[PDB]
Amino acid sequence: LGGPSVFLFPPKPKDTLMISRTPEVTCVVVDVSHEDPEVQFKWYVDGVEVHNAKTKPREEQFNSTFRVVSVLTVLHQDWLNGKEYKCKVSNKALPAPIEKTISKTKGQPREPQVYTLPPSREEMTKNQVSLTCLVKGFYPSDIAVEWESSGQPENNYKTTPPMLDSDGSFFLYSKLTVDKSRWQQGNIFSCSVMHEALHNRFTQKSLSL
Amino acid sequence: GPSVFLFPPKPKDTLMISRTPEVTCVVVDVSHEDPEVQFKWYVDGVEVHNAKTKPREEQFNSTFRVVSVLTVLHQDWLNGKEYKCKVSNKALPAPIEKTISKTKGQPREPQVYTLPPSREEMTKNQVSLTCLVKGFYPSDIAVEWESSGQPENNYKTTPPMLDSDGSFFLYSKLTVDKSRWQQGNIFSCSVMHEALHNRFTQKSLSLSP
Ligand SMILES: *[C@@H]1O[C@H](CO)[C@@H](O[C@@H]2O[C@H](CO)[C@@H](O[C@@H]3O[C@H](CO)[C@@H](O)[C@H](O)[C@@H]3O)[C@H](O)[C@H]2NC(C)=O)[C@H](O)[C@H]1NC(C)=O
Ligand SMILES: *[C@@H]1O[C@H](CO)[C@@H](O[C@@H]2O[C@H](CO)[C@@H](O[C@@H]3O[C@H](CO)[C@@H](O)[C@H](O)[C@@H]3O)[C@H](O)[C@H]2NC(C)=O)[C@H](O)[C@H]1NC(C)=O
Repeated sequence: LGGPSVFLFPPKPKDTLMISRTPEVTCVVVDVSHEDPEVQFKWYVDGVEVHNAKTKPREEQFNSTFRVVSVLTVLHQDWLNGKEYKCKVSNKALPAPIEKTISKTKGQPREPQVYTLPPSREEMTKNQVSLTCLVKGFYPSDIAVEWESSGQPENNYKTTPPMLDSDGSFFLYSKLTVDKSRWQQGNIFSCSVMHEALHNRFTQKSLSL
Repeated sequence: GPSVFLFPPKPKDTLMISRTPEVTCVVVDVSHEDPEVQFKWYVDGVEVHNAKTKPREEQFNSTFRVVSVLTVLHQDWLNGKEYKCKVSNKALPAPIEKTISKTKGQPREPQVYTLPPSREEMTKNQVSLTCLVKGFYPSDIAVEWESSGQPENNYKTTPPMLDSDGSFFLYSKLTVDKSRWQQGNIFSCSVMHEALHNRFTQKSLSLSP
């Protein structure tokens, strides 16, 4: 019955911030038919057509439709400087082509402030205690947070999604749970944050009794 | 054709004596040709007849929204009774049925901890007071920061997040002028939840060497 639908995805945050990763924008076409699987993708960067996108392997979904996907590698600095990426999709089951445009969220970046907070004394009655990392004042909301100890990632932590604050920046908390004895024995735990507005896109704060 | 949504009561409505909780059966995209909607309601399988239909509302897109509300007893909802709405309309080939109840699972009492601002935050104009609320089930909860009985103007509370033990946690961040912390004013984090004694608890935070 219904024709295809198009969704355009930004790079993953870590891909935009890590030297070792390659960020890409992903143009996804769903509900493509078996009678007309062919999809034309045209790509534009700030309105200028580009030709280095690549089509991923066509994929039949469990519901017997085709998913057709084009990916365009982006330069780290291009994405972070706010370039606009446009995908134009044509298919014979569409009456007209579909255009979508994506870019990094607009707004002046702001550096996260990272504060480690020890467990409350009242939590010391429990088997495990909570080590809290408050990350606030950041913009845009794309960010990565990890808790580590002795250079290894901790097994049991959860990070809230960024939440808009009253000044137009974002904040989050990351809660690390550890056995009480590991806190009491004086081990050092570290909260690591990646964000475009940090120096070298990275900072780390440590916490210990 | 029309679509049917069934909403539970507001969390505060379920926990406050002074409030009346209700379940709301919402029918959208009702036509002008056949605005008539029949509602049947059932409580644990047993038809009831004390629901009320809200005033019909034409929406900005020129469709009708038709809503039936059924009042629920505080104890009935917390004891997990199940509420079914059956909807009939000429533009439906078959009636639509929807059931809703308190989320299944044994309740667990929130643990509430207040965490003072980091010393590293003391060069800022304003400091962050943190309320960690963890280990609670189900996720329905309300949180508020106060001082001298009056609610605070500038706090934000994260949505509940599922933790690794199947309970929820959240943080509530209160922002105050540094001078109000430095001068020893007392702030309080108040939490309402079904598994608290009297459905309420309060924890204070202040600078007090
Ligand atoms: C057949 O199966 C595929 C795979 O499950 C379905 O594809 C999915 O289609 C929905 C839209 O109908 C897409 O939802 C979109 O997701 C994005 C990302 O969260 C969101 O931004 C959009 O607002 C929207 O929710 C979903 O991405 C897509 N999943 C995949 C893997 O491509 C397809 O709809 C099914 N077709 C039929 C007729 O059932
Ligand atoms: C015409 O305007 C009305 C009112 O703006 C639109 O009603 C909305 O319809 C959508 C689904 O079509 C409803 O979304 C649902 O919301 C619930 C709770 O947020 C969610 O659980 C569901 O999965 C879904 O997202 C939405 O509740 C409803 N809004 C209101 C005020 O009733 C309607 O869609 C428009 N109809 C047409 C033909 O344009």
